[PDB]
This record gives sequence, structure tokens and C-alpha cells, in this order.
Amino acid sequence: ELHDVIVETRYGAVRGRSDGTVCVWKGVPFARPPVGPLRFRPPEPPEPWSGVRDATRFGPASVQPEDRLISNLTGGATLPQDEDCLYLNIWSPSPDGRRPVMVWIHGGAYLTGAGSIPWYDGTALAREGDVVVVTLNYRLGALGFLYLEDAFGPEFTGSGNLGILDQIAALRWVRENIAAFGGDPDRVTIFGEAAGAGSVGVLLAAPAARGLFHRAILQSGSGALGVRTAASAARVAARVLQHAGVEPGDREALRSLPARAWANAVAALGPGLPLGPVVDGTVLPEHPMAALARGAARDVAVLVGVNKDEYNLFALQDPAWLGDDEAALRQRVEAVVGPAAGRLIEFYRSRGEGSLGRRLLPLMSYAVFVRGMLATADAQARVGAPVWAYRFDFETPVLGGVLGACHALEIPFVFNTLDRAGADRFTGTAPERYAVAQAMHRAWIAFAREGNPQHDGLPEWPRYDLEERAVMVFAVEPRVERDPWRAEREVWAAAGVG
Amino acid sequence: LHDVIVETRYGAVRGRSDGTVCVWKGVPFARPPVGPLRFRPPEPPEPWSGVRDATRFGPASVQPEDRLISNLTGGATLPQDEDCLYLNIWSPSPDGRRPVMVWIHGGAYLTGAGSIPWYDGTALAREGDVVVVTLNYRLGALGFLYLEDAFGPEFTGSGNLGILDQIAALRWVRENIAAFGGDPDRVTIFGEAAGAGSVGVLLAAPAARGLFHRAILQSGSGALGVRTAASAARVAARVLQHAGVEPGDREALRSLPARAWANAVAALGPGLPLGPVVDGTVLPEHPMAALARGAARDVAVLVGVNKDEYNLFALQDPAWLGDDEAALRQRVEAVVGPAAGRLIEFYRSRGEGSLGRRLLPLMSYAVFVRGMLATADAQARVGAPVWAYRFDFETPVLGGVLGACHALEIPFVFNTLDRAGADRFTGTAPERYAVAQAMHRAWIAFAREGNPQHDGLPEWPRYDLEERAVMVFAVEPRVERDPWRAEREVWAAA
Amino acid sequence: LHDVIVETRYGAVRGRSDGTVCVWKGVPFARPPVGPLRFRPPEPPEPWSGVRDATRFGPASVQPEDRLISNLTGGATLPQDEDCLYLNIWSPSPDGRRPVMVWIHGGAYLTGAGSIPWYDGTALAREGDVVVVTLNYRLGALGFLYLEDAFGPEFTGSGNLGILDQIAALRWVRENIAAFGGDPDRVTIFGEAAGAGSVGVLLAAPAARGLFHRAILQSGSGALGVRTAASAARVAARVLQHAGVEPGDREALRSLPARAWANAVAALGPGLPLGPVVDGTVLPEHPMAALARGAARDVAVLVGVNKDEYNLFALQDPAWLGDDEAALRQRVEAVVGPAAGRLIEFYRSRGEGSLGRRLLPLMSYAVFVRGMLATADAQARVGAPVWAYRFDFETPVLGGVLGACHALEIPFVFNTLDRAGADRFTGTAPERYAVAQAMHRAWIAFAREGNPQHDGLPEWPRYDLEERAVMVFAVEPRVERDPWRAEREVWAA
Amino acid sequence: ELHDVIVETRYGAVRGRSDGTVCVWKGVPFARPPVGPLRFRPPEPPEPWSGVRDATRFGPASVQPEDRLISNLTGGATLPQDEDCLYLNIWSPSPDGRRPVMVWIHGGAYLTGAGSIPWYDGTALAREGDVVVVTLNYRLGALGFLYLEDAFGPEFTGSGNLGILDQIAALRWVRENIAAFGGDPDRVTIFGEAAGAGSVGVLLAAPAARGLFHRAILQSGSGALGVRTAASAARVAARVLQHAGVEPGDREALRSLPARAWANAVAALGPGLPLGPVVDGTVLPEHPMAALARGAARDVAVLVGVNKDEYNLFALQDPAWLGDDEAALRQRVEAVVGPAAGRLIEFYRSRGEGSLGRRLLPLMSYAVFVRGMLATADAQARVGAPVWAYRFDFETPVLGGVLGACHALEIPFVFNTLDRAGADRFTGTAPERYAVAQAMHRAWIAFAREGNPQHDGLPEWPRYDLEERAVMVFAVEPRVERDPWRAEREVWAAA
Ligand SMILES: Nc1ccc(Cc2ccc(NC(=O)OCCCCO)cc2)cc1
Repeated sequence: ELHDVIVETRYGAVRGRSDGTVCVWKGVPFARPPVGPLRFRPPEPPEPWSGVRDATRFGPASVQPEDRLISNLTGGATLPQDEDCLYLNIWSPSPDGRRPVMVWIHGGAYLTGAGSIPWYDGTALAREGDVVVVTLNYRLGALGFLYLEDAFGPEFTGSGNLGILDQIAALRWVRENIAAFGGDPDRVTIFGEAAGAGSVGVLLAAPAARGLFHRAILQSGSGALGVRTAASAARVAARVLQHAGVEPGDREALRSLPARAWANAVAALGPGLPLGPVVDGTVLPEHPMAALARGAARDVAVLVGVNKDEYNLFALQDPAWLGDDEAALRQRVEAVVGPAAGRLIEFYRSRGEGSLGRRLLPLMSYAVFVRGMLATADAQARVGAPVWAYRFDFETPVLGGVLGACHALEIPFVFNTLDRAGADRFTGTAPERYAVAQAMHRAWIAFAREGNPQHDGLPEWPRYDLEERAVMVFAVEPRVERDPWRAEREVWAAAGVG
Repeated sequence: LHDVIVETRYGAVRGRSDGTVCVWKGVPFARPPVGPLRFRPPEPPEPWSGVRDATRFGPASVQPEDRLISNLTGGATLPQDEDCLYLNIWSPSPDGRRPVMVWIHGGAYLTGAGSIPWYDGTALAREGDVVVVTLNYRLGALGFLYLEDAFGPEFTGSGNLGILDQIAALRWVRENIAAFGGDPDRVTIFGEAAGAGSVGVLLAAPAARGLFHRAILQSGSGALGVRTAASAARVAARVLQHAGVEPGDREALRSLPARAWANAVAALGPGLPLGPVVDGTVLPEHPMAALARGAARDVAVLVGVNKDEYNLFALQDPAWLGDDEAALRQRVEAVVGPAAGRLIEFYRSRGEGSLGRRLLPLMSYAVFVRGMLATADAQARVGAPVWAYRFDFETPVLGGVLGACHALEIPFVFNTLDRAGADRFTGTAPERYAVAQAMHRAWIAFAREGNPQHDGLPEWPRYDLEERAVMVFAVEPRVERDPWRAEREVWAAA
Repeated sequence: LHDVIVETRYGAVRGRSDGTVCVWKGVPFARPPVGPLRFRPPEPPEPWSGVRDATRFGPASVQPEDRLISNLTGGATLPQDEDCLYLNIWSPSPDGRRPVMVWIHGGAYLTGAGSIPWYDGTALAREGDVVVVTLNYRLGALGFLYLEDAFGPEFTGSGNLGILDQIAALRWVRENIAAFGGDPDRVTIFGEAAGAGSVGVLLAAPAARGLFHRAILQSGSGALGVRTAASAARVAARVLQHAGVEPGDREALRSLPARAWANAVAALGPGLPLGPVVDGTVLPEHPMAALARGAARDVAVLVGVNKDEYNLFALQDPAWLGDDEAALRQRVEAVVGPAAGRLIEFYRSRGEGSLGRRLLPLMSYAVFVRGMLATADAQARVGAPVWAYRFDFETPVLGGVLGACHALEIPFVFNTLDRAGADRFTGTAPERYAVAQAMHRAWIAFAREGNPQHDGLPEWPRYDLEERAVMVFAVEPRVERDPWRAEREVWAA
Repeated sequence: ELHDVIVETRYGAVRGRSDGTVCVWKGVPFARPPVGPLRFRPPEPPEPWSGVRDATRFGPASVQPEDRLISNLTGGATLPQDEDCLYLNIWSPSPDGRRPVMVWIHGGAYLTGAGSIPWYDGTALAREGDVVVVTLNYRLGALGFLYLEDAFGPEFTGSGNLGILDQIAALRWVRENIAAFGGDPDRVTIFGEAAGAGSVGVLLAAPAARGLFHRAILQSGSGALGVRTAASAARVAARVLQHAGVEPGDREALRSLPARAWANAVAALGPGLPLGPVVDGTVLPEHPMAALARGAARDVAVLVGVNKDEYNLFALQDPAWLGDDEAALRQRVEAVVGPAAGRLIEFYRSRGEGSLGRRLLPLMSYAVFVRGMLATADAQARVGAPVWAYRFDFETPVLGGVLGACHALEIPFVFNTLDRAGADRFTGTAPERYAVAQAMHRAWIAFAREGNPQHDGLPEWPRYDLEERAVMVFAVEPRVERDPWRAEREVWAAA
């Protein structure tokens, strides 16, 4: 029942596949392959081709270190990978028409992820919403985010944010090329999770990105999340360069090094967030939250949210977050909040259950996730942009119930990909989950369509405002909660850090 | 007893009437799925000259001997054939446009038939002035074998062949029920267990749209048994290996004796191996996703469970009478997996007596209750009329170990308590007859007027998110609001 | 606290006594294997005149971070250098001739040090009047990279540089131990996990013979981590490609920073890539084949495992705690291959909890339990004295999922429960003191008397094929006969 | 009538009082007063005195916090305190004779208590048992158990165990001088309750205590109970020093600070047992359970036991133990047992009857009390030391019987001091208490004199061993029950 659909981009015709209800194009190039001279340089428009370019198979992902997250609790796979990775994938109802478009930037801490990830499959989104879904690749890790301005001078300006430049390039392709695949360029929605949600925050600042997207969705991330100063990023690059063996100012060595050595050279740094968005002063002139506050996205409508137990996912990576040892927990908190650690540890210890660490995870959830979201939601209300806010409370039962409503759990609900690549393992197989999944997926569609996420599956969902801070909670029973983090908002306001 | 002859679109059929009710039995709604037609979508029956007998039941679908209730009950093995696609009609008279009740029997998608005496429509027909139809759908591998991997796209819908027969039966009812005195614009489908599981699929199924206006789900839901295509594809290979049919061998697929499929499927073991599959054609999406979206907003639904669903299965596996900690824990994990430990902890503390007895509500909640409650709330949110029930009448038999077990409610709705072997299942208590009537008239009311309210019952509000009123079937009937409130939270949270 | 000066064959070294025990730290037993000495067999240090400080620990071998244990211990980054060939001596007095216990640490041949606090020999020395040596050996590529094909004949034996270092430390102990209060002819070698894996190699290795009279194997065997020459070359070729050293590029090989080798090992991926190699010289044949022939017929053995070793590795991979069969099948099949179907079926029926949790014994048996019993069988069959143990004390951490996890016995054996964050590893139960003492004292009695029996324990029979008696450590010590009889049947067939 | 009886200690003559059946000396110093310079120093033998010293009145208690848990229920007045607190009290039938000696080390969590408290009154034991009874004061709180070896350097080594050192000084005094008061120095039994029992357990680990006792009784406490590691005590000492306003290395601040200020600083740390015996590596070379496991007390014969509802006393402090609030109860349990909390609560909830807190109270009894008893008892049996186990099941009916057989209830029973001020309120007024007391009062007497607690008022009382795990139950009808804690020992060990 699968049939071909052939469409011509400005650069060339591509052959994709349709069953008559949805068309899918995979591995469509939105930029020139960023290799050789183009490596550590911004994306350029793709080179034109004669003939019909095959889009039946997914394009190779950016060279990345292995992430246990994909392998351990998802069957997942080791992603097929290549330095020539600048490809996008399209799901759309029909090439005739002008449907709203949803543009997905994946997370994974700026080190991992792909648009091709099975749970990001756009078949359900395209069918349900009468919308177009695009997933794209952006350069990751050292090849994507190494800040070489201090190390290698002006020729590497913007090197800190080349992945962001990749996301900008893909958005330009959407505005330039999406019509051929059945989309409307004036109703484009960008949505991302984790590092992708960070990327959306950065995109919201970037003057270069302006006018590529009316609406943005930031899931389990914010413009604060992972963003770096030029100096901090310059030091990281030197540590990275040293593992690579590349002396600063050595152009021959930087091109010569194998891409896999670049992935490993970052991997040697150790667990955490070694690379992120850089405030380089060109691509990112200022901190994204600073630009957010000044009103850069006042015209843009934004939907932003977090999961109830955000940091709990990382306990799988770092098992100390289960122990009761007080000294170590302080050390982890110190890195997050610095000198204010003493004040916050005292507050959170009283609340919650279990070991001190179990009670401390909400502190971590707030600092990394909730603080960014609340700042994001608050900033928009002042500037007058319509904004809606959510918390994902659906809890996976696997691994004892320690995870709860953890980081990355919410993705199958938005994409309606519960059945995709045996997701049930991560979230469980409870029948109620379809209802909440349908509630979130249709809300996102509703937001992408009319700038209002309301639909019939959900109770009346009010706009987020400074006064009442209404939050829609996705759970087995959805409800709207006003200022749910008020205690957390105020304590962080008084503890010097918020 | 006088003969009654009716005309279907395909031919005349001869039935029987006692002057109160007319019964037509083994009326064929589809062509025999044999030879080339085997493992293929249902086809219209071949026209016959003459008046075809509708006095005798057709053969049942080929089945293993389950004997779960039959060992307790007087019940005996049904005659079986692959040519089993027949429906049975009881009606007061062929004249008229009465409300129609279409019954989907349970048995876990693997056993049962419309010919089972418990599904006799005489009582429903006489009391409520409706036409009641009972039907056969294809069971097991011949009904539900997912062959798309083995033989490719050509056998699309193999996963849902039994549901397609139900649709064909529903299409037949629109064509022919007028001839027997039913109104095709008033068709209600009602089922128990796997029957109810099929009912939830029908609310999703696009091809079923407009073949019915109402649904009744007993001890089952569209959550029950439904599998993904990948999950269904793996099950087929195990059945084929026991069958000894190579994937891609069409001749061997046809050459194989029909009985071999029952053995091949049965050898795999207890569970819900086969059920409706979310293949994307018959079932485009999981049945539960359709309920939330409001696909069944048109349909008035009556959904419920028995008070002690899981006790029935103790007849094969007797641990549930015991206090033994180790055995009960392992059983819980098989059904609910990672939540078992904590779930066991919550249920142990409530109630009295043995651990198994305290644990059985957990298992009732996992298998049956969860689907029923999700159905009602999806309907409540979209505002479709929904009523909920719990059946609390318990059987005295077996020392009361069953209580209000799975499948006990069947004679109560059908007013067939005095049918053979029903009382062995239900006991012979005098109080049971009023209980059967109280459910029965609310069942009749739901088909006839869309509201199950009647004089025997207290006021029964529609199910809503806020109050979640549920009618409790008991010697003294009462509405209980949000009876599952405490249990709802713990499954969702930690 | 006073300085103590003690004279080794190579030089004077300055230790310290609290009045009860004397400790020497950071005593060099070989020339630092740097520069030209890098990737070469260990050589005795150049002698020095005068007094060197031996109050401070030597540098550890360069190693990847052990996040799994380091989170539980909390320890800062380990000071590390290619110049890492140091051992540490605990003695009641430099005067005397006591039996000697020489410790080889685990860490999968890439990580660890003698400087790790759990291995502190004071409690054994103070309680047992024994000399304890803890040592560092070259780790990772600098210890175990097979370079014979890649860089030619200068690197004969390069697979076993870390094993050669252990022998060199044992030679230095032989000549110099009398000076530290040891008897150079009463030496028991004991290790855990990869340390016991080296012990198994030592029992097999011809050159090791006579450097030790007794062996203790905890959670390890001569099978552990050992690669055929063929397997080692395959892993070795990968490392250079990661490293960016071309084969034959000798100067780049010597010039490359030691940290860069460790990064290259991490790039190969998770597992046990590096280990002792059957090069035909250091290891003429496989340790288990040599043990069966009688190569270690002289050596007396105490051999054992913990009850639930593999639970620890579930922290890295939660699939073992989860029910996801395909990953578990991929995980189980990779070590046992075709046999896993039945084994997975065999284990599935028995036990409690998740499929992976029920499957966890399968991995424990494949990696540890089988090698232990193979080692014990050979020593009994050849006529060597051998004793067998199982450690059943359970950690309460992480909801008690770890149970008697891998390495749990280490604080009990050394009686280092008081050391920082050991109680985090072991919990706060008082019973542990009594369990530690049972482990503590029988380890002492095996070194001193050659028999693990002591008055606190019930009758401990020698492991033999007839009864297969194994002493079971728990809150109440008991002997269980043929405890794995059921599991032995299934694995063979 | 009370008339003077005069005996001369090595340090001088003492004037005590005889009723013609029992002689008592109060306020006898076994060490020079640890005040000023002697503060934070090991006890020093008293300077000898010429003359007849007044021993008619009890000596001052160690400076200690107020007690309300039992003091409010019974009615105790505020204890007289002074930094000069090192005094002991002797009960003896006559200065003539060679009796066995029972020396009592009181509980109070190393912060409170005294030997002079009426419940420990030794009159009945001497009169009934022909034994010498000594009760003593040891420095408490900050002065007793602060570990200053790290904070203040070598001069304060062993400061963590001064209270333990105070007890040792008294035992030496007993060895040298007890024959003067009509006792035998080599037939000495030490006995202690709660923290007192901890002191007895700890003393078994300490080398100097060896030979100062021949037998030991540990009641509702253990060598694990309250004992802190060198780092942990250093943690508390650092917290104590900050609260005190004493800079590390400032001896002037250390000496100058008022004793109450030492008590006030400790209170500010918050609820629990901040101070306790320290494994300093001098006084305490090893953990007492390690010392038992090594066999250090293999020759010492021990009698050890617990009460049925030890932790119920704490219900008076915290009503949650009567309440059904799960979240609050779990946090108190979690603080103690950490990761192990969840499974044991399931086990404990599975057993028992009544409220959630009621089911969680035995959890705290076993963790804090029962497991410590068993570790001591189990260690003793292994080395071949004679050991005996008991359980006291008599329940107080006060405040609705919710306390049951609470912690410390046996104390008046052991001494047969039920009529002493404030004891009837704690035990109730049932007639059955005397019958249970007589068997309990006499069992301690018989063990001290003969090393065996057996006597006629009790049924045949088997030695506790690992094989049978026999435990004598004291009740209105006393009975032997075997392995009464069987379920807990397995569940606590196993999973
Ligand atoms: N991913 C992975 C899988 C299996 C193994 C097997 C293994 C691990 C360790 C040892 N021996 C050892 O090193 O003992 C200390 C435990 C590791 C702490 O660094 C043996 C086999 C290792 C890593």
C-alpha cells in the first residue's frame, strides 16, 4: 500500500514514500555537508543534484559518543553515524495544501540524539493534527559546539554555536522549501526537549533566527539550560583540544583529526554538561534569558513545561543520588547553586521522603529544569506574549518507582509514539496512558494551529500569567494548578540564587 | 410451537415460535471461510433456492477444551467446524422495528459460541420487547492469527479476522433485522470479557462506524487483549512452529488440518496470546486512544466489572486461597510487572483473612477494572452518556471462594439462571432471581431508552469525572460514587 | 608517632610507628617505567645512598575514573603517574620474621591502586602479627596492551607487563621483607576479582613459582579477563587507531602521554578489553589448563565468591533490575552464547523478582562461580590442599538489591569498616563487626598457619569432589555441602 | 535509728550510717574532682584526707541536662549538680565479711543520670543477697565524651572516653579498697542499663577494665548503643565547639566555660545522642562487638536481656508511635536504618495488631535494643563464654497500657526498689509486680555471687546458645521461650 511521492526542492528533486495517508521523506539535506573546509564552519545551502535523490532511508547522525540512555532502558540502537550528517526528515498529510508545520530539535545534552530517533517519528503527529512534522540534525559535541575563537582567532567566530547555526539553516530550508512538501512557512512551530529545549531558548534569542517561527515549545529545558560564557567555553575547548592533541593555532592538526577522536576527546572530560550554547557575542550576542527578558520573543507564543521528577533520570547515571551520605549530596548541590547550597539543603531536607538525596532531587529538578521554565514563563507574561505552562505527572512504575515522572518520559505523549520502538518498557503499559498521551498530543497540535493548546480531551486551560501562574498538569486526571512552585519560587528568591 | 418463515436478502429462512417469542437459529451471515477463503476477510453467504432451515444452531468455531467453568458446570463441548459464521435471532414477531441487542460472547478470544444456552435471547426478547441476536466470530489462529510477516501484505487484516466477522454480522443485522422485526437504526452491541474486549475495538473500528449506536461492556474493555502488530507478529511464529507450517508456504498453510491450529495456539500456554491487533487497517490505532479522542462520543456506554473478577481463575490455579507470600508475589509480577512489590504492600494491609484473598482485588483491578474506569472517564471528558456498574452478587458454590467471579453475571443479564448448569455456577439461592431482573430491566432500559434507570433501581446518575457514580448490583442495589478513589491514586503514584 | 628507618637492598626508607604498628609507604620496587622504560619489563630501582621518605604513598597507575565505586567512596581524583611501581609494608616491627601477606587489588586491569583505603594492612598486622604488602602495578594499556605484532620483537610479553610488575614486586618482597619483620619464605598471595584473576595466573605462571607458598582467591580465577593472543591483538589494533599512533611509530609510542592511553581504552567501549594474555611465554598455556595438569600442585588455596556478585554491575545497566528480555538476552548471550536459552529457562523457574534479577545469578555463575569451582577442583584433583568459601553478608544499600555484592567482603577482610564511607558501602548494622572478624581472623590464620580454621568457626572441611564442602559466611557461619549442586548439573549440558 | 559506722579508705576515713543490717556511705570520692585544670583530663586518684569524712549525704551529680521523659511521669526534682561530681555510694551488710560486689553504671545516654537515684538503691540487694552494691557518678555530656584529640591536639587524647575513664577509676578504687567495706574484690559483677549497659559493653573492649569485674549484666543496651567513631565524635565535637564558642586549641576557653554552658551547647545540637563513647584508638582499640568477636571477653560470663516494648517509652515524647501518620513514622525509621527502611516496615506491618505506629515501635526496639543484645549474646556463646538471655514482659498499665514493657521498666524490678520515690507511678500498683520483682531481684543476686542467675523462684533457666537460643521470660508466670525473635533475626539478615 506504500507508494512513491516525488517532490522538488530548490536544490533538487527527492523521492519519498507515502501510503496514501502520510508521506515521509528521510535524509533530506538542508545544508552543504560540513566537512573539510566547512568543518567548524556555519552551514551553507545544499549543493544541487541532478536526478531524483533517494529519501527512503534515514541520513547518518552526527558523530557522537555512545549514550547508555539509549542502550540501557530503551532497546534503542547505537545510532548509525557520519560527519556528513546535515539531513532532515519530513512527515506531512499531503504535498497539496498549506498545513501548520512542527519543527523538532532533539535533546541529549548537546552530545547525543537525532531527528531520526524512532520515538520522534512524525506519522502520528501528521495524521492527528493536519500538520507537517520535520526533524533535523544539528552538529553535536566538539564538531558542533567547540568554541575556538580564543584558540584559533576570528576565522572560527561562532564555532561555539555551530549546532545552533545548523538549527537556523534547517529553519531557513523550511521557509524556503517546505511548500513543496505541503507546508505553510508563516505557521511554523519549533519544539524541542532537553538540549533541544535549550536550543529553542537559544533560537529565541538569536537575531539570525528571527522571522523563521511564530511559535516555540521548550520541554524540560530553557534558555538558561547549558548556556555558557565565552571564557568558560574557551577553557573547555583547551581541555578538549589537549585530549585531541591539537595545539591552538594549528589548522593542519584540527582538520586532520578523525571525527571519532573528536567525540572521544569530549568524552574524556567526564559526566555532565561539558559543551553547551556559548554567549559568543555574534551568534549569541547575550545570554538567552537576558534576551528573553528584553522582549525578543514578545510576538512569539511559547508553551513550556517540566516533568514532576525532572532530575530523577540522572540517578540511573549517578547512583549517589540514592545514598543518604550528607557530605557528597552537598558537593553535588554546591556545583549547581554555589554558596547558597546551605540554605536550600535545609529547606528540601524537611520535605519529601526517603534518604536526604531522594528529598534533594526536587532541588536538582528546580535548579536545572523548573528554574529555567518558571523564568521562561514569567518573562513572557511581562512582555505580553501568550504562554501556557504544564507539568507532566504521569509516573513510570519501572525500576521500583524511584524514577516517577522523570526526565524524557513525556516525549511519547506529545508524539503519540507509545507503540514506537517498544516504548512501553520505559513508561509501563497502563491503559490510562493513551488518554494523557492524546491529551498532550492534541494540545500541542492545538497550540501549533491556533496559538491555544485547548482541546476537548483537556479541561479549560487558562493562559499562563504572572498573577495566578496557571499550570496544566498532565496526569491520569488532568487539572490546572495555580503557582505550584510558589514555595520554591519564594525560597529561591530569598536564598539569593533565584 | 408454530413455524415462522422469514426472508433475508440471501434467501428465506424457517424458524420456530411458541406464540410468545420466535427464535431463528444458525442463520448464516457470511460465506464459509474455507479453502481459498480461509484466513481471508468474510464474504457474503451464497444464495439458496428453497426455504433454509433456521431451527438448528450451526457448528461452533474449532476450539481447545478450556473446561474452566465447564468442569464445575454441567457444560459440555460444542460441535465445531470452520464453517461457523452464523447468527441467531429471537424476536416476538417478524413485524416491527424493535430495538436490537447484539451479543458478543466471551472466552478470551479462543472459546465460546452464540449457540451456548446462556446466551438464549428468549427472556431478553419477551421482557423488554426487543430483538436479540447472538453471533459467532472466528477464534484463535483462524480468527486472530497475525500472518502479515509470514505471507506479507496480501493477508492484511489477518490479526482482526474475528472482528471482521463481527462487522459482517453487524452489516447483516442492518440488512436483515427489519425482516425479523428489529430496527437497524436501534442496534446495541453488548459483550462480556473477550466479547466486551471486541466491543471496545468496535468503538474504534472505522468500518464498524454506523453499524451500531450503543455499547455495553461487561468485565472487559477495549484495553483487554489488544496487541501491536510487532507483538502480534512474534506470536504467529511460535504458533507456526507448533503447527509445523513454514512461513511463506501457502500450500502448507492450506494443507494443514484445522485442528492443528487449535493445538498450535494452545501449546503456547495460558494468557491472552491472541487478540485484536492495532494493524492500522481494521484497527488504525489502539482502542484506548480512540476513547480519549471522543471517537465514541456518539455511543452510549454501560461499562462494569464483577466485584471479585480474578477469583474465577483460581479454579485452574488454587494458590489464591492461600496465605503463602512467595507464590502470590510471583503471580502479581506476571500481570503488572515492576509495580508488583509495592502494589502487594498496599493491598496486604487492607481487608481481612488470607493474603491471597487480600491480593485478589489487586488482580481484579489490573485485568478488568482498569480498562472499565478508563472507558468511563474518556467518555465523561467528551460528555458521551456513560453508566458504570459493579456486580456484587456472589455464588455460594466452592465455599464462597469465587464470590462475584468473572463470568458470573452472564445469567443475571440474560435472565437464564434456570438454564442447565447455570445454578451449579451461581448456586441455587432464591434471592438470585430478583438480582437477575434488576440488572435485566436496567439492561432492557438502556437498549430501549438510552437510560438504564428503572423502578427496581435507585436513581442512577450518569458517570462523571467529579462524582463518578457507579451502580452496584446487589441484593440491595445502591449507587456508590468514586468507589475506586483510593485504589486509583496508588496505581498512578508511588 | 616516630620516624623509623629501614634498609632495603636498594636504599634506606623512612616509615612511622604509632607504638603498635609500623608502616612504610611509597617504597619503590622498580625503576619508573617512563620514557625508554615505557612498554618494557620492570627493572629494579637504581640504588640510592641516604634516606628517602617512605611516609608517603607512591603514585597510582594512570586509570579511568571508577565512578561506580568512587560515588560510594567519594574519594577525590587519585594522584596517578606512569611512575607508579610502589608497594607499602605494614609490620609490628622491622625486627622479626613473620609470615607475609601480599595483596593484589582488582579493578579489571585498568583501574585501582594499593593506596585505596579499604586495603589498609594495619588491622591484619596489628591483630595477626603479620607483614602486609599492598602494591601498585601498571594498569590499562601500559600494563596489558599486546604490541608484539604492532611494534615487533622488543615487546615480547607486552600483553603481561602488569603481571610482570606483580612478579617484580614479589621479588623485591623476597629479598627485602626480612628487614621489615617478614619471613621471606612464608608468603601468601591473596587478591580480589582482577587481583584474584592475577593470582590464578600466578599459580599457572612458571616464573612465579616459589615466590609464594599459599594463595587466597576472592571473587576471581585464572580465567578472569584473560585473552588469547589472537583476541589481544584484535583489541590492541583498536587502541592504536583510537590513540592515533601508527604501528611501527616507535617514538610516538614512547612519546604519547600516559593519559592518552587511558582515554583510548575508554573509547574501545565497556567491558574487560585488557587482561593477561596467553602469549606463550609469561603464560605458556591457559591457567585452568595448567592448574588441571598440576602446575600449581604445591600451592595451597582458599577460593571463594560473594553470594550476589553481579548485582553491583546492575547500577551501570538497569536492565538486570528491569524485565526487558531482548537487552538481557543480548547481555546474557554475549558471555554464554548458545547455552543461555536453557540457562535463562533454568534460572527463570528458580528464585524471585525480575527476569533480569532472576537472570543475574547466570552472569555471576558464568564470570565468577564457575572459575572458582574449576580452580578448586583442579587443586583437589591434583592433590593440592584447597578450601572453599561463599560470602553471604548483604549490603542494605539501594533497597537491598545489591545483597552480597561484588567486593563487599574487602572491608570485612581487611577490617577497614571504620574507614571513610565504608559504612556507606556496608551499612550501619552492628552485626558486620562480627562478620568482618570471621573474615579477618581466618585470612590471618591461613597466612600464618596455612589452615583457615579458627575457634570462632564451626568445622570447615577441605573442598573435595566427594562432599564439596564450602564454608558459608553469614551472621551465623555454617558449612553448606555442594551448595551449587543444582546449578552445576545444568551448566555442563 | 541511724548510727555511724566508720571504715578507712586508702585516701581516708568515712562516716556512714548503719541500720544494724545495712551500712551506706554516700559521696565517697574515687578520684580528685575533675574541675578547672583537671577538666577534660583523665580522673586522678583523690588526695588522701585525715579525719572522719562525712558520708551521710549523697554527692553532687555530673552537670547534665534536665530529664522530662520519665521525670515528668514520676515527678523527679532537679538534680544537684557540680563539675565536681566523682563520688560513689556503697551498700554492704557489714564491714565484716567477704561478699560478692555488684557495681552499677547508670544510663542517661552519656548526658544525664546519677548513681544516687533512688531506683538504683542497693539496700534490698545487700540485705537480701549479702552483696556489696556500688553506684557511681561519671562525667556527662561535653566534659565526659568530647573527642578533642584532633581539635585540641595530643594533650586531649582519650578525652572522648573520660566518662569511660571515670568508671575505670571507680573500678580500680573498688579493687583496692572494697575489702574495707566488707566485699571481695575478685567476685565483682558489673551491671548497667541503657547507656550504662553500653558502658559495660564498651569496658569489655577497653584493656584497662580487664580483671575489674568477673561477670557483667547488660540491660537494654549494648556496646553499639551510643558509641561513635573518631570522625563522627570529631563531627559532633566540631559542632559542639562552634556552639560553645571555644576555638580549637584555645585551652583558656575550654577551661573557663561554665559547666551549664557545656550542657547548653550540647542541647543546642538538637535531639538524639550527640555524645558517646569514642573509638579513639587508645582507651578503645576496637569496637566492643569486634572485641567480643575477637574473644577479648571469652572468659567473662555475661547475662543480657531486653524488655518487650522498649521503644514505647518514647511514645510519651512523640505521639506518632500511637498515630497512623505513615509519612512521619517512616522518616523517623528511615533516619535510623537508611536504605533498609522500606523492606523491614513491610515485614513489621505484616506482623502485629493495632495502629501503624504501634506496629513500627518494635522496629525501633529491635534496631536500637534487641539486635545489640543479640550481637553481644551471640558473640559470647561463640567464644565459649557462659551467657544467659532474658525477656521482661511485664507491662505497665499507666496511660491506658500503651507503654507496656517499656525501656527502663525493669530497673525498679532489678533492685526491688518499687516503693522508692516515683517508682510506683512508672510501674503501676498491681500486686503482681512484687512476685515478678522477687524473681528478678534475686536473679541478679545469684548471677553476681555464682555466675549463674538460676534460683528456685525461677524455673530451670537454660544457658543461651546459638543451638537453642533459650531466653527466660519474666512475667506473672515466667516461662522459657526458644528463639522468640526468630522471624526478626532471619528477616534482618536475609532478603
Ligand atoms: N560493563 C562491564 C561488564 C562486566 C564487567 C565484568 C567484571 C568487572 C569487574 C571485575 N573485577 C574487578 O575489577 O573488581 C572490582 C569491581 C570493579 C570496580 O572497579 C571482573 C569482571 C565489567 C564491566
